[PDB]
Amino acid sequence: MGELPIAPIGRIIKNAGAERVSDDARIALAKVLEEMGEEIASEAVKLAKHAGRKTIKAEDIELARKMF
Amino acid sequence: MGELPIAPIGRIIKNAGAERVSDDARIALAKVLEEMGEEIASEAVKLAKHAGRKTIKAEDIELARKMF
Ligand SMILES: [Cl-]
Ligand SMILES: [Cl-]
Repeated sequence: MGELPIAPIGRIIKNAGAERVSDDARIALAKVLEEMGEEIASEAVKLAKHAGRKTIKAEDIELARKMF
Repeated sequence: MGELPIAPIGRIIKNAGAERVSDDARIALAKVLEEMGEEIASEAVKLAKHAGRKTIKAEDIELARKMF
């Protein structure tokens, strides 16, 4: 948790069509995306270990995302 | 799209327990999180306009996340 920088998150909300954005909404969306990222990456670690690898690959992320 | 920097995404996957991460998995998870962020923020813009505001607030992000 707390990995994403806040300035890029406000650009996500502006690019989605917001006129103005509070810094409290940037912190809220960063928390949602870091939680979703942790859930998908923990499934991807298990998929890589099931495949016999130590490296997480794109295919592990794509398959993990389909579990959600 | 393309708002999130790639280095913080690799920290999400390492913090979730990966030993090693390919730069192709960092690009893949960034794409997933930017898509989810756009969907949640577009719903939050509609909630703010329904409330009569031009500013997106934390409560708009939290309510939008419950629609997913
Ligand atoms: Cl490996
Ligand atoms: Cl306002």
